[PDB]
Amino acid sequence: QQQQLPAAMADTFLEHLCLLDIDSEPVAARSTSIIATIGPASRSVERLKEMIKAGMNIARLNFSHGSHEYHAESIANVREAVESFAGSPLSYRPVAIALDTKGPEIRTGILESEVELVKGSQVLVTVDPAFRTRGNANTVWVDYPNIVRVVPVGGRIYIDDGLISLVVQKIGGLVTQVENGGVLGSRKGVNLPGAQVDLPGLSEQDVRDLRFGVEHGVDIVFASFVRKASDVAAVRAALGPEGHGIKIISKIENHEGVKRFDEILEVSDGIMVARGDLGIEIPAEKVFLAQKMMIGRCNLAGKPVVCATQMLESMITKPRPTRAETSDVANAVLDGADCIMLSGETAKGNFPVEAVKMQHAIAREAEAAVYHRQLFEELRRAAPLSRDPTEVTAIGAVEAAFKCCAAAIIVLTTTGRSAQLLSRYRPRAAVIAVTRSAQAARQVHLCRGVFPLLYREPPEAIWADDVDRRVQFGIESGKLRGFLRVGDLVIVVTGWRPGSGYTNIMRVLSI
Amino acid sequence: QQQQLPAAMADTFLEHLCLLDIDSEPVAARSTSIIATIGPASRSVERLKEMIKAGMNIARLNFSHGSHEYHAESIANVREAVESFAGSPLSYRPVAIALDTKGPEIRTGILQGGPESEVELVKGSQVLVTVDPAFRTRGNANTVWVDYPNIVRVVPVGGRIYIDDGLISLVVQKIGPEGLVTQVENGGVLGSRKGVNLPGAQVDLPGLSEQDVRDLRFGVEHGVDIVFASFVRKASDVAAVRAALGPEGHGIKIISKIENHEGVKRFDEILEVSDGIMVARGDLGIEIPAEKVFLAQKMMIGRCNLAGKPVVCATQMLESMITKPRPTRAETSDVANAVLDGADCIMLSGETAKGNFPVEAVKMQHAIAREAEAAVYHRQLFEELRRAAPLSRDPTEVTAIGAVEAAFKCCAAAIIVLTTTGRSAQLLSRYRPRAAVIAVTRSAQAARQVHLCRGVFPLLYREPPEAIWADDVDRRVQFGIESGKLRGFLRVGDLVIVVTGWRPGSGYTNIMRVLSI
Amino acid sequence: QQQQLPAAMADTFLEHLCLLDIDSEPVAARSTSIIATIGPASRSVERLKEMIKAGMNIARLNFSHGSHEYHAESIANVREAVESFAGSPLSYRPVAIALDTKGPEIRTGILPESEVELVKGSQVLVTVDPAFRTRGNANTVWVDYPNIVRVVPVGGRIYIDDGLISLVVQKIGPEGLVTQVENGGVLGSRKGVNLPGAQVDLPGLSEQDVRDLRFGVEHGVDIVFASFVRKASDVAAVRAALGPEGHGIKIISKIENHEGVKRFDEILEVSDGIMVARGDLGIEIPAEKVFLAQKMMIGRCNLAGKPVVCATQMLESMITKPRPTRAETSDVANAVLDGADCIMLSGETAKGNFPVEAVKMQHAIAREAEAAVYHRQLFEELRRAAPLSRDPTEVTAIGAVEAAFKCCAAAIIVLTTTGRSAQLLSRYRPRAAVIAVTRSAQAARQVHLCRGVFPLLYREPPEAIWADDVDRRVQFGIESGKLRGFLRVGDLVIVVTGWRPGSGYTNIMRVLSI
Ligand SMILES: O=C(c1ccc(NS(=O)(=O)c2cccc3cccnc23)cc1)N1CCN(CC2CC2)CC1
Ligand SMILES: O=P(O)(O)OC[C@H]1O[C@](O)(COP(=O)(O)O)[C@@H](O)[C@@H]1O
Ligand SMILES: O=P(O)(O)OC[C@H]1O[C@](O)(COP(=O)(O)O)[C@@H](O)[C@@H]1O
Ligand SMILES: O=P(O)(O)OC[C@H]1O[C@](O)(COP(=O)(O)O)[C@@H](O)[C@@H]1O
Ligand SMILES: [Mg+2]
Ligand SMILES: [Mg+2]
Ligand SMILES: [Mg+2]
Repeated sequence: QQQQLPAAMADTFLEHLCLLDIDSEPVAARSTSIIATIGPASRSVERLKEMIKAGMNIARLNFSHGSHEYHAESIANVREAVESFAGSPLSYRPVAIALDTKGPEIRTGILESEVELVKGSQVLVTVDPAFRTRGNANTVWVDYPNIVRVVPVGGRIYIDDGLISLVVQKIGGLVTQVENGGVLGSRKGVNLPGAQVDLPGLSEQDVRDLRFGVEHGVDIVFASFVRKASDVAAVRAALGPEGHGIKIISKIENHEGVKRFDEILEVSDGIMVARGDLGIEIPAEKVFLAQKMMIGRCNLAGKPVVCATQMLESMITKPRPTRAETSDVANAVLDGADCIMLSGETAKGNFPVEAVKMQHAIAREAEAAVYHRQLFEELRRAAPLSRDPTEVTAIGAVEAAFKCCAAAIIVLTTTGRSAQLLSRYRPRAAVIAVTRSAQAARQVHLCRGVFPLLYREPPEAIWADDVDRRVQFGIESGKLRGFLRVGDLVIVVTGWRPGSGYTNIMRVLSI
Repeated sequence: QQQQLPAAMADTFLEHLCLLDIDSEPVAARSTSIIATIGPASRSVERLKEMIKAGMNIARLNFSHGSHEYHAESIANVREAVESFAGSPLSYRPVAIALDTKGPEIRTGILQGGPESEVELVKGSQVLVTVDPAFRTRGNANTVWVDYPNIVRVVPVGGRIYIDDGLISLVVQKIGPEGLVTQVENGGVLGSRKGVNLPGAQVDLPGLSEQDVRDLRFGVEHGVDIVFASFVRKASDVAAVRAALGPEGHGIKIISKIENHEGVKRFDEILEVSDGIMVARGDLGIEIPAEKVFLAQKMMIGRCNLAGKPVVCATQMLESMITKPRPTRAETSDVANAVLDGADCIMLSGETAKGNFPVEAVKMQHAIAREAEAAVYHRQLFEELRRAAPLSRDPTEVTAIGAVEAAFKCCAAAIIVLTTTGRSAQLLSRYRPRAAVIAVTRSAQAARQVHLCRGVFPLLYREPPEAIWADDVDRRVQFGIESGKLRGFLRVGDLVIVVTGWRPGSGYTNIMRVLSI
Repeated sequence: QQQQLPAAMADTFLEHLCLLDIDSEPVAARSTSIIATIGPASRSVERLKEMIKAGMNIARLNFSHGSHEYHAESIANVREAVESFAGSPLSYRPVAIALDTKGPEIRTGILPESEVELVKGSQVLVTVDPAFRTRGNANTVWVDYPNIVRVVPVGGRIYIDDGLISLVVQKIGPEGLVTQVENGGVLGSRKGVNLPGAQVDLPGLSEQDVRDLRFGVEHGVDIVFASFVRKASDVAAVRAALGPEGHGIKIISKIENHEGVKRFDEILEVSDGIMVARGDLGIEIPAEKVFLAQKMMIGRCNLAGKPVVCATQMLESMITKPRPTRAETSDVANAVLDGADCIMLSGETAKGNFPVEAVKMQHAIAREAEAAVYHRQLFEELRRAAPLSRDPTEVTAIGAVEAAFKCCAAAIIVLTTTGRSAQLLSRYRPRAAVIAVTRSAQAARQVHLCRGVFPLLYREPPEAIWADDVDRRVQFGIESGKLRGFLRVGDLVIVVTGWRPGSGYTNIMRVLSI
């Protein structure tokens, strides 16, 4: 038997693990979405076509660098590559565009010149506007005046990707001692571990970039350095009434964010575990604790969570990943991540397509290895009772799919919500979501197991005929894509009237 | 909060028990069907109307006694009482009729003194069990004749022989050509033609008696809904019952009564070929040690729960109420624990057939069952039935498990299902939803027969089909809604799950819908 | 094959039930203690010897009726029967004596054995006029509780004589409550009255109760079943009446009415244990609800690690018949499965025609039911519900129960002075018998309240070296278990002892082969 089915009906998690079989081949479609970061290695139209075919679902624009015109041509190239497949609607794969904000930052001043900060020496952190350019071996200027007031005596300041460490010995600027020394250049990043950083939820650059995103029709914003619900409120307000339909994924990057996670998740559409900056702000050996916690809570809430950063790092230069990297991707999927991410592996590396292919393969294997027995039971016990017919129908459809080992659940959705409520219970069966909304077809990639199909045909005269035509579009797209076959059982989820919010019908159909 | 919902949301079985509340009042309709035995105390049309109103769901005809004409008048009176309520279709309660077979028997002989004569079997004395036809009418204090010759090859030295409902006990001292020389372990007064039980013995009786063949044909001829097959030891016994019912009685449900050691040990084989099971604790407690009966009961109900087939707990549940208006604490406990064990139906025998408080007995079983149904620990029960039920490609069963899951998700007041044969309602009942399973059907026999499944409330729809089939489906769903509203089980604002099919005819159930009332 | 072990290794409760086997024979000794009510049918020394051999562990004296001299005679006869077996120390069975208090009551008036019939469907006047005190008849009942006329509305029910007679109030007036007989019957003089759903205010201890508790202390009873406990103050009154000399007496609070059920937690907190007194309870609350109350209280008692008693009408038909009904066997078995530490017989042993047979039947059923316990889920839930502890006795106890489960130990042998180490073992419900060796005669009797504790009274003076005396007591437990059939050569046993003499220092678990 395939799909790790021999291990699926185990009575314990230990027995489940013991029964996993490297000869049990994955048969279902890949459910964990792949976010690929755009850069020189992944900007050309032909390369992006290759990456779409490889399995890329979300194109990420890192607004930490690059002009507005650079990102506009990035969007143009991505959209050209995506729409080259629009001529075959039954095979067209929607691809989302995500804007990753530069975010609030603390930077040192200008001293290609560099100076050495020696361990055991005294170094003054100053915010005097006069020191913008006068950096020294014992003097560091920062563009964050209120730094003087948020890092106590005994507090630490991290400079240049955590390579340099300073400990405040005396306050009043902040007189520090070099704990970990090194060579410092100009305008390097500063992190304040354990501190309440008092920067606004959005920088001015962030405001301009978000207006750019709205004007260019991006689907998702990965909001950097989110520490509280008010940061998400600021992002949402800057997006304005024009960007209300855009999904906001809050990036948790520092201690405050992790500790205030509940209030952040409550006001966000989803979460990104930004392990890079997190491993600068908190001890590296603790990052996994953060990851599994956040993923766990996101799974409970039914909201997407993205595991990010250095998943396949070695593939920046070599054609095959390390054993730790394959393990990390598989374990992110097993933790419960809806999406996995590649950064330098696709933006600048020498094997972007190969890295996408690797994440696809690992994710498929790991999704097949999920212990649906206990996972479903715990999601059932923790999700609160609900009188909303969409959620009632969703849990009934997932239960039915598990009962008959359905090849898929085909759901009609306008906004994506019905597919997301199906996915929150983590069915083994693919959730094929037929929609006329192009933006929803792109945004549902954030939810594990949702396979978007964009319907283009004009509405039929009789709504019931239109519903059935969309259902058959789901069937024929699944058949052509090889995931659906004659004789299979499927679960079909629809609603009793037109418009979003009225899903209330579950059907069992044979092909 | 009501319906024992605080105990329903418990994380462990112990906490569930700790959270039960005598002030939490039950809200769902009573789901465990009540079988009442018809007799002198419960034969008049008016009495039967009272018993229907009190909650009787199945009228049981005990063919151990009574002529064909007696049982025909019993059937006519039950049907008159049932149909007196037909004038209000939204409140009409179907009532099933079950034929309980006499079954194969072993009987003693007629005593020498004559029909109205008695002889004393003295504890500690020698008694010859003989099958010589010359002693047929030669019964005395030291010799008992039986109409079952092979007794001499099924009771070895050390075996027990029970006479008159277990009142007399014998242990075989030696075996020989004259018969079994035994000594009286339990003595007593013996009459003529008394019943014999052979505990632990492999009995060779046919599985269906000749009078049984005839009585089953009376059943088919009078349209009985269910047969309680007595003394089933074999798949072959129930197969013989099935053959005797013939092609004309193919729609009649066969409930096999397990009454001795063989049946309990052979249980799976009987269950495989039967529509359901009766735990016949009366004869069982003579055939096996009384202190073991509960084991058999919990085993059998369990397996029936596993198989999705009805199981009936039977006999002496409210025994003291044959003479008293209130039951003993053990009796109420027994009814409640029969519900908790997982029984679909409970039974009354002497309590309704001959007792002085038949209607009150029905009312007490109703009250207790309602409390106990509220006390079910649905979390673990549903999870275990899910884990034990095999995967299925039958759309009716897939729809059933999805509908029950949904009903649990929204605390649905009911699951409304359209069914022709009852099968869709039974597949819902097998997963034991807290929500009532309201089954709308045009089949009067199916409306009667679905009472065997816990939680199925049958409604007989009578209006001819609408011109458009979908309009007819919607009209039957609305009929279910209005019946539930009038009967107090549904109110405005409730959620219900609606289970339908994609085309007319039995076997095409595949649709579940979430609707607000 | 046996002790229902095939069902013991089940993965679900449903599968556990499916795996039960009537051919799987119980092998362990009977762990649920049996309380027998003493009466005319069970007062002679010879009869009591029969009942001890049948399995009686606790003798209950019902002080609702009978003089002090009568109960003294009961005590003397029970003790004579018990000590007649002391000549074989390896087989001697301790037996506890429990005093069941009369409790506060509401009673009808005096009509000696004159009787009147209250006919169903007739009119009956319930009066509290002191002029009608002695004028009871077929249409008039006087009651010694004046406020009855103010707490029973129209439609309210009044039960008379252990619930045998039922009246429903039709009209209320200055003369009293005009009622209709709902359930009729024969009424004697001064019969008990119950007011279901009424808020009745009665003293927590009567004067007769104080004297009866003094009698109990003076005669060395081990347990008091305190009747009609509704709040912690009632058990405090019982404890105070027992006085400084009766500090060692165990208080089992009888829950018999609505208030007791609602205030259960506070009562259990101050009590040694609980009796689900289903007789009065089933009159005080609706009959169809008693099982809820029962399963709740037993559950909480199991949660608390305190003994709980299931009582009344368990084998009622055996008052007149030599065999019980199927419901009665079911009731005993399900009381054991619910988690009761003790089961009880009342009229079945006090006045019925088959007292020894009732004891034997409860013994057989209890053995069968104990084998059918689903220890996997039961142990896991008790472990997760029991608090973490730094007390070495409780730590050792849970370790020893885990060990016994791991090797299917035939017994856990424990040395105990007060019974506490045995009780902490019992709280985790081992399949293995907890064999408790003690020098305390009173503790040997009292530990019968704890399921699975088999008390052995050690009589030999201490050995010179304390470790030798410990080893000798352990070997005494072993040899008693061998002679009584609970232990065989090749069995494994868990042995629980302490590092120094005196109660409270249990801290050692050892694995031994027989
Ligand atoms: O009180 C009960 C009891 C009995 C039946 C009952 N029924 S139930 O519907 O709630 C139910 C739930 C969980 C699994 C089940 C499996 C098959 C049937 N019914 C089940 C719920 C509770 N006990 C069962 C036997 N113990 C004994 C053993 C643990 C020590 C405890 C008592
Ligand atoms: O998941 P959403 O956004 O609530 O969309 C579900 C909706 O889709 C439908 O199935 C189809 O609606 P449309 O015809 O408007 O596309 C509705 O019946 C249902 O309410
Ligand atoms: O429970 P059963 O006997 O399979 O009946 C279920 C059937 O009832 C229906 O809902 C109604 O069918 P009818 O119109 O033929 O009565 C069918 O769609 C479905 O197949
Ligand atoms: O259960 P209890 O009352 O604490 O008794 C346990 C005690 O029994 C013993 O095993 C034996 O003590 P003694 O020698 O004083 O009887 C002690 O080591 C232990 O503290
Ligand atoms: Mg950052
Ligand atoms: Mg029979
Ligand atoms: Mg009492």
